[PDB]
Amino acid sequence: GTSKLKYVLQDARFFLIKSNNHENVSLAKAKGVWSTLPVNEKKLNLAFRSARSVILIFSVRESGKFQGFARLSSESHHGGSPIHWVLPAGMSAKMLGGVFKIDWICRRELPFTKSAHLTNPWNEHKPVKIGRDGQEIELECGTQLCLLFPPDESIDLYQVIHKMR
Ligand SMILES: CNC(=O)c1n[nH]c2c1CCC2
Repeated sequence: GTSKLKYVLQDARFFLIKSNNHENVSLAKAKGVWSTLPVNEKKLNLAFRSARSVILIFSVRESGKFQGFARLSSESHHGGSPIHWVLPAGMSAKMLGGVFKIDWICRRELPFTKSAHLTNPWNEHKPVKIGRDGQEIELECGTQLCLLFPPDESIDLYQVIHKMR
């Protein structure tokens, strides 16, 4: 069904995450974590305090697809176990901010060809696939995008619902 999913997404905020590579999304899927540049870390922390759910929707650059979506379960925090992210030519690990804990809602991919009817008002009504890392996606667009993903029957949203407060 889709009823618990719709409940989790009700009044949520949504952010597009553009990963440079598949490895970092693989790490995020395995460890339930994400880290971003301080400019986006501050925005995500503000949103986490401000909304019942904050959803990250992931896309690996040049893949032509989204790789899934997840809900923040914490603000960013430092001092945890290190994560060996793959970072660009000349960027150090301390350039990233703290670590956000995330609960995956869907680990399956969605090709951009299937979201071509969805535009994001907060990015000039461009197709939702278009945007910089951290671009916020307006509520209706983000909800419809998340509902397009194939169902992930490995997921149980019961425990996610209990975290909402
Ligand atoms: C896991 N997080 C990342 O891979 C990331 N987030 N922001 C930026 C990067 C690399 C380049 C800038």
